[PDB]
Amino acid sequence: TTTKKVKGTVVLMKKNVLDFNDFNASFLDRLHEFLGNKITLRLVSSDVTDSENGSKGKLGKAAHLEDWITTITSLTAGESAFKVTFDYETDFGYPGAFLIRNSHFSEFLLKSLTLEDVPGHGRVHYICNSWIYPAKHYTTDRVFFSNKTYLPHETPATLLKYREEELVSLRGTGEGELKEWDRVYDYAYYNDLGVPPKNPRPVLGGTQEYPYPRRGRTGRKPTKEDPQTESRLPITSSLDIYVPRDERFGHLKMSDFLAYALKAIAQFIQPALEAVFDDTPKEFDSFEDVLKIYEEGIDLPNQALIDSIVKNIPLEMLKEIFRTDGQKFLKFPVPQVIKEDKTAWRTDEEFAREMLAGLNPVVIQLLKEFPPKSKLDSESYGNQNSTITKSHIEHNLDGLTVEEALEKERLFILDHHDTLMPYLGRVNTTTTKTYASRTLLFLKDDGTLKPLVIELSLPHPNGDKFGAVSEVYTPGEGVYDSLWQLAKAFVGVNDSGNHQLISHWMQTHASIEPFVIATNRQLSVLHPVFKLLEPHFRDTMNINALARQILINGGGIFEITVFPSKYAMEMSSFIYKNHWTFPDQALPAELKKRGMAVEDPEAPHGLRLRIKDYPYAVDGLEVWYAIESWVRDYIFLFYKIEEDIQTDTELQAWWKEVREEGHGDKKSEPWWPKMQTREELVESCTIIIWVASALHAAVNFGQYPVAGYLPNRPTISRQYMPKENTPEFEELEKNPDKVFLKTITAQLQTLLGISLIEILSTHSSDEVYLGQRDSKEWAAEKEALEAFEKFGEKVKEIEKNIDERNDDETLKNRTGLVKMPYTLLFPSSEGGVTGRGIPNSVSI
Repeated sequence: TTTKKVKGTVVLMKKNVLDFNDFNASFLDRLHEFLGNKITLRLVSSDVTDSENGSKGKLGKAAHLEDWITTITSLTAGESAFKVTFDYETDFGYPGAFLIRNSHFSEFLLKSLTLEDVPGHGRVHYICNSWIYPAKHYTTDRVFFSNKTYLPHETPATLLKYREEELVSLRGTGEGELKEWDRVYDYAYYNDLGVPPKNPRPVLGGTQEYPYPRRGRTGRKPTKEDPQTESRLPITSSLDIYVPRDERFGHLKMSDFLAYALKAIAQFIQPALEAVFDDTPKEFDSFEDVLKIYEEGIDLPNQALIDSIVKNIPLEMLKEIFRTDGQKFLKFPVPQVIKEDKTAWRTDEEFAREMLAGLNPVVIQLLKEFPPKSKLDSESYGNQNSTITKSHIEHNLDGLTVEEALEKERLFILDHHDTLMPYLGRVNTTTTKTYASRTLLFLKDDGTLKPLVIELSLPHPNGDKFGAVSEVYTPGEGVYDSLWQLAKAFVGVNDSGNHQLISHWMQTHASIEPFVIATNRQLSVLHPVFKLLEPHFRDTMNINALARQILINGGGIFEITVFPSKYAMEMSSFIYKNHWTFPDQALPAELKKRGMAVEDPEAPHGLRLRIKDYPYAVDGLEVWYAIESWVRDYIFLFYKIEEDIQTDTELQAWWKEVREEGHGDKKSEPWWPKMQTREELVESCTIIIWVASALHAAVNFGQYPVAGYLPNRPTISRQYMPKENTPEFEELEKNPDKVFLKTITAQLQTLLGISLIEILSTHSSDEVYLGQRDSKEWAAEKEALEAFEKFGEKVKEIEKNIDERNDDETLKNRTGLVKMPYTLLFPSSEGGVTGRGIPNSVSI
């Protein structure tokens, strides 16, 4: 065996680089430190076996990093590359894997390895994106595999054991408290949410009464009072809640710590706002007092208190939150809904449109009974069918009789009654006062909807058991017009509450997480199905741990700013239990579910829209089919016959734990796909990429554009509708615009909410969007890298059809009377709150 040398390249990001402090060229040096005996790497062999090691497969001799090399890249993103030379034998074979030991003081992030001129194989790339902690914190050396993509029965025999050990290692032991360096993926209920001494909450998951998807296990110690509940970190705690060390990264520039701006908001702005507005409340006497937050900001009673707030928050971030300029400390940008017409939102035309091209455009339904009936249990909830009468809308319909209209597929309903009512008696005791709403719309011949009637139901006053007492409002001349504007604000509260909790949180943030856990636990990094979904999981877990820490915990920011309050989280379980199923998250079936589309063969996809112009749908369906078309190309590169799926040890494992643990509170539902055949894999993977990419997008990055102006999309309502011959009714005639700002959200919670959905709408510099990947070599099968180039170019095409339909004045619903083109499904985007773009993942 004449040893022959092979030249290597290891890339790695130093820890300083990704820490909060701003990255400068300064951060590279002291590079020699990684150099020396300190960092060890050994190859492992696919072809030949080291008898001695195990039947694992042979280990080459150890290398070390020799000298650094500097690249145009080294400067940008601060990867620092090193040199390394491998004494490589001719009888070694392909180096499927490599082994690393870190003997340095601090952890570094190892992006990559490249071997050049390996004999007989040319170039081999290894993509590992792992924090490497000093060898002290591990019981055995980290191992990374080559980019080659393998099924469980095409994996080399000498790497099977390396493949199976990392898996066992990943799942962990299911016990103990997980640590900083622990890459352990596991399941736990949502019980870290509440503090029993102050603001306790029920556990979510494990019970028929509160089923809920699972979250990554932390294993913190249980409380002294309740052994159901985990102990929470203090708000005044610098450190943050566990996620696997490879689900958390830095960013180069502190601005891109959207994660910590929120920590900043909870920690610093909120306590201050509580102080300021505590000594003296103020109320928005009028709408231009509102428009004072986007013109001169709002003054704080003294610069002394902000010594604190500016002081603890990095400026670049502050700017992301707030505007420094002008004479006012609290200033925000002009939202898009309010950029070109300040008063186009009090119109029924925008109110109806937003249902289709809005922030929360997934709720509208097609109505097929009149007066509408409710699906609630007759015997426990009373008579809940609508109090609307044929008369109320009958005139409004352009001469059709209602039954003609229903027959004509032209009456549409936005139903918030059923979800809300059971909790309304409880919700209403809290700071909020509200109603459950049905809003009926009529589709005029030109493709727009007009609202007809709003019914506002309150639970029966003798208790839930006996019914609901409802009061219907409709468009009218005079003060009665003033009521109609309030009825539109109480549907806003119902809606934006359904948006945050169900649309954004339950559907995307909380329901995704069970998959990222199951994928890493049961699918090797080598797996083809792993490489397809792992871009759509990035950073999901890190930000969800945060929500638990500051957003959805008892006393959390969501509870403060959303109408359910204390009962807010608890409801999303009730909604999950009753209405969430996996196959319905598929865009076409969810459409067919609300009856917004049907199967028609001479239709572009076998799907026809009931409203031809529905932006969320017409852009989304292009996207949905684009992804399906790419999951399809890719699943049939590795699964050639259908029994390759039946016999994938891991896939079958991956899908069994998805159902009996991750969503195990719906474990016994019949609608779960079996996974025996390839199509079920093509159609279930495409669901997961859809929910993580465009579904989260179409509802996350519109928040500041449309709801950034509080009046357009109220969060909370403080009062019931004024009863007649009441002083307040007198007031409505005199200052109906105040009764608006009295009924809806108070200042304190508006400056929370704006600033909260501002950070949430921001796009990072970091962010990667749909059709892109972190590096262009993520697999060594070239037919997989053209299937994905063809996906990216079919995503560029969708970006052009979108931009031809906003310039197209034929479709009214798209621009609307605010002149705000529907860009919530424009794939590509650039940094900041840009009101467009589809990240790969649920990153915020």
